[PDB]
Amino acid sequence: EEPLPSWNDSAARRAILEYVKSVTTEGSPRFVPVSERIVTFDNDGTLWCEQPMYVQLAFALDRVRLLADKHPEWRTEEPFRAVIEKDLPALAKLGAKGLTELTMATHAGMTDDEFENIVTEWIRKARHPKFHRPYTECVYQPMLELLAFLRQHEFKTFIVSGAGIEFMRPWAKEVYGIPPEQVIGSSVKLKYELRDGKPVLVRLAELNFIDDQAGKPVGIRQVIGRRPVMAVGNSDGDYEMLEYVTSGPANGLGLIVHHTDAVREFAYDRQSPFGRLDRALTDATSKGWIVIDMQRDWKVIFPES
Amino acid sequence: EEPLPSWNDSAARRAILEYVKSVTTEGSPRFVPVSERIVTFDNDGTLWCEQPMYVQLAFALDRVRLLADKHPEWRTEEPFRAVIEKDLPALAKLGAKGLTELTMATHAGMTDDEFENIVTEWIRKARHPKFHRPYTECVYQPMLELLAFLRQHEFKTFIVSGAGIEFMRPWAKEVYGIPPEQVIGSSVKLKYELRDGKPVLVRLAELNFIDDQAGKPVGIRQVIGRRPVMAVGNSDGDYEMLEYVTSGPANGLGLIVHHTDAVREFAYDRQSPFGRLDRALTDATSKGWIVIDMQRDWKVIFPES
Ligand SMILES: [Ca+2]
Ligand SMILES: [Ca+2]
Repeated sequence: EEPLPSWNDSAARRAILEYVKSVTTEGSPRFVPVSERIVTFDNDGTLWCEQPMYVQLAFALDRVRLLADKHPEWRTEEPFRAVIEKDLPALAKLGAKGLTELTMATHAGMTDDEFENIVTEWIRKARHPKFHRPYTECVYQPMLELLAFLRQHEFKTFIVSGAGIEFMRPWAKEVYGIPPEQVIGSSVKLKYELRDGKPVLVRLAELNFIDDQAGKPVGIRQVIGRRPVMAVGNSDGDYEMLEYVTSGPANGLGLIVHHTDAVREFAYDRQSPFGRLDRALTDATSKGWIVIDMQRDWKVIFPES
Repeated sequence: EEPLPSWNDSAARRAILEYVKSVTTEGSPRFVPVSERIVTFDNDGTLWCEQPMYVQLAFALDRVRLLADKHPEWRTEEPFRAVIEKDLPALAKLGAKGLTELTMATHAGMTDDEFENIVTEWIRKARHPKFHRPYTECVYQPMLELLAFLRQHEFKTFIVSGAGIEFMRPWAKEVYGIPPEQVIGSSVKLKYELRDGKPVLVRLAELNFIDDQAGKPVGIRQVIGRRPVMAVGNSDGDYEMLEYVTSGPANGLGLIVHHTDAVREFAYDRQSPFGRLDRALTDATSKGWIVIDMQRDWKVIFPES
């Protein structure tokens, strides 16, 4: 049909269409005013691919390798040692905090614009080792359809990710239709100064915020100032975001992207170092969280090139 | 004329109309794509009245008075002593940091929703000691017109204030047409938990962010992810915000609300404990900042009741 053409008939497609209709039709008992139609998405594993590692970790790896010729101490200092020796099991222990700390330690003292240029150049030159396309083409076509569908019904679509806010902001508008003011992520602190008479923001070697696990409802409440009426995630790091939206007196809709398709994408859940999905999957039924089976529910995974 | 009906012919009205036309007309050399049309306003002294004190300070005063029966130590502990003894000169030393610390110390341990209810009840019951109307009716009608005019031309209007984000969010949408996700302010840290099975955010006795002076470009860059193309302020605390927008290679528009009208509002600048305007006023000409003379440039100050 017209809406969600890459989605087969499934629990998830039925729930999405029913819910959006119910909250946007004047006179419906569940009608939500346009201004309150906030929906939050994780990025890694929800909107795009996160195997064999988080894309920002791939970026951090290349950056460390490029910088390593000035750092004899990195042959022994963690996590740089793991990065240099290509030790993927060690790197899986970083999490959101470790990933932003690694990025923080390697890009302090430069401006926001300098960092953006670095990210932009990397994300157009690097490619996925499996798909041999830019990482920004390893986005999920069915989720692009979902984003458009929601925006057509006057939802504001936000990203709420553990990844670095400034890693996603350079390309999220072009790729997802999501502007920088609707991207929430982990961050370092900034300092204002003038350089050559030019006002700039400079990155500090200090953490500002880690937007994962119980951090997600905090990031949402601080930045958006509203409880979202819908949320989509894929891992146990999304548990609190989904709960905040769906549980107690709130009656919002939560969905989980379940990676079940080893042929067209990757199959993983409870054992995965990246995007581990276990506790949230077990509790889905009791919470009313609707699970998207990628293998069965999506007609295509990625957009045509 | 149709646009800005409460604005007389003035440098400010000419600059606003010219600039908005220039950046929103297809084919103009200064055309700014719709997605980039970000404008930032201070609140206190820019959108509404801040004499005889910041409205949030009035709120904090009432809250301290209500709570004082449980705090024998407040007879000696500052700033509570000053609040109790009605010592306005001492209270003028607080600034944005002190104001948020005072609010932080008196509302820790309650939920975001509990705090919102407290603010909402106060702001509808309290009244300005001069105008004898709710503080939310002591907003500037010409600025309401400016906000509408900008939104009609597809600008996104943000507040960027030193005051508490959660003090403004309960009423800013109704009063200014600005939703919570477009309010930037000072804040305390939050913690996620469940209370009676209900997911909530709880206020901590810990500062998160102070959004004043050189903090304003930081708050803007972190939350919005964009340099605004226009900004309006009124005090020296807005200097960095205006500079960030107008100076160096950026060529945005900055305006300053100058309180020159003692008859219809308040007259103050260089000597005022609240909304002190001195360094920014002296530098306005050199920066290209356009000064709004309230006495001469505005046909009315407040909306009709
Ligand atoms: Ca994820
Ligand atoms: Ca001000």
